[PDB]
Amino acid sequence: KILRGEEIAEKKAENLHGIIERSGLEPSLKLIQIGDNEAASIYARAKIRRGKKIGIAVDLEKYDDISMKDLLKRIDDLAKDPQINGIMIENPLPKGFDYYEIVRNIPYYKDVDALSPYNQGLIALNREFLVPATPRAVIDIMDYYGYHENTVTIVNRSPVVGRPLSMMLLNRNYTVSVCHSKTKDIGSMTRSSKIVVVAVGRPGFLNREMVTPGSVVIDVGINYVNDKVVGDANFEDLSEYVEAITPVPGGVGPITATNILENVVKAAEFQKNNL
Amino acid sequence: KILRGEEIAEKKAENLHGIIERSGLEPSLKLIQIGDNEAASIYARAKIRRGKKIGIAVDLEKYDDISMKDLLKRIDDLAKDPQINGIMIENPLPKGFDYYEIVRNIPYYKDVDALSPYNQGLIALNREFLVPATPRAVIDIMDYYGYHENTVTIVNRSPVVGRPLSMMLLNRNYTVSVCHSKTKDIGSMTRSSKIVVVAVGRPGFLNREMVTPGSVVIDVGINYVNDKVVGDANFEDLSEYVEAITPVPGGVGPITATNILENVVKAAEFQKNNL
Repeated sequence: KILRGEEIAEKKAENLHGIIERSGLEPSLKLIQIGDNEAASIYARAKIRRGKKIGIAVDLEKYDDISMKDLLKRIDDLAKDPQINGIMIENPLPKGFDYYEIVRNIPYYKDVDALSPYNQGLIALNREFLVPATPRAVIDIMDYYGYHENTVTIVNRSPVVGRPLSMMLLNRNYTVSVCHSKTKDIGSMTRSSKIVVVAVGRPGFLNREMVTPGSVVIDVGINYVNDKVVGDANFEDLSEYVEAITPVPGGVGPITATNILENVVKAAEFQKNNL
Repeated sequence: KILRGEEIAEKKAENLHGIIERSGLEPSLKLIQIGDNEAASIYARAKIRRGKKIGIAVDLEKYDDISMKDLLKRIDDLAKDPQINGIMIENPLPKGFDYYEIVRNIPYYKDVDALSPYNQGLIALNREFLVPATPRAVIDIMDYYGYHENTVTIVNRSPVVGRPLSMMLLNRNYTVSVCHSKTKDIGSMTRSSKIVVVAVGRPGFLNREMVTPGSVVIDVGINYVNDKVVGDANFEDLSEYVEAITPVPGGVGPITATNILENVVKAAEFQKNNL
């Protein structure tokens, strides 16, 4: 009933270690950060920290200011270095820089954030290669707690969560509904699904009206309100009422960094097998 | 009441002509058929003919027998020729031949069928460039007959229909449910949406029990029964009940070949400017 993530991250990180030591890989991950955004920084350092434990060399390159032309050149150079298995740009970026523009210059087999068109399309086609970390984290919760072949309603249609997630849930036989700010009756869809995945960035959005007693809630929202991080679900309204709910922090959060590192291992292992 | 695609294809065909004149393109499409399949030849010849009417040069190459590794060569050969704007391989292929893996070797900006990873990924990212013909035809009829921003239930999860179509509908603000053979209660989902799209390839699948009077049925199924062709829906049974319904043949069918041609036009415009 409390869907925690850290124990799932620990298991994933153990077998990643195992997979590295086993097949001799020495995966390398480059992280590019522009600006000094504080969420990005914690996320970067978490990937360095778990990387150092798993056996993954993770390096951050911070730039106070960098031009498009320079940044594209840097990425192109990392792209060509066979010593670099994964490349990732941290978010958010400053205005004028389109993430999706930059990211398609990273070979799909190095694209560990897995948001480029090629990885997204491989998911659509049901031939997952690299898959993005939050959607992955959603399914990890479901795999590890025992939810299969259910109706799922996703509240979110962005390319980072909602869309790749619906394609990953279809690959695994779930029945899927996506709704969003243009759905006129969200409550109706969320109450009729076994699972609700919520990501609207809106504290208290998912309350008792939006779910039934059978429901399982996976809260992918991250809101910073009066000095604390909080999800999109009303945890205290819901915990006495739903079947299961991921807390925030402590739900899908702890898994994300490890899922990026999981893509780095897959990237490095495809490069070894295929060049 | 009755949602016909012929008028839509002619209006689209004229636009294609307008767009071809106004930029002096000579769009050029290659088609490849392996085998003697009846529906594939019908489809190929439709694109040739509608092509002529329109200003697009479409040329078909048949092969009684081709070696996988010469095919890859001729495809790479059509790729490097800047005089070919569009490449399409006709379905079905022989046993053992993987369509998706041949198609990866067409550059995405020539991939008029639009089922390769890169093009699927662009749909997901709401950056539509070339889109597959059937899902475009669905969105053509919805548009032409005035069904905008609705709830839609898709019964189908294949990369050729349900998957791109779910992403294209979400790009246009529809609320979207995808269900399939592992869904427990299909009718419960089909009844709760204003629009129902079916492509399960089972005659009389969709009947009164699975829709309501408010419903709009778009029938993408193509089945053979008594030699004739029939959809997935019970046309006789639904049309004094449902609000509007596509006939089969005559619904989405008539627009398909022209949607491939629209892709070739778009392919040519893109190439003109990018190279």
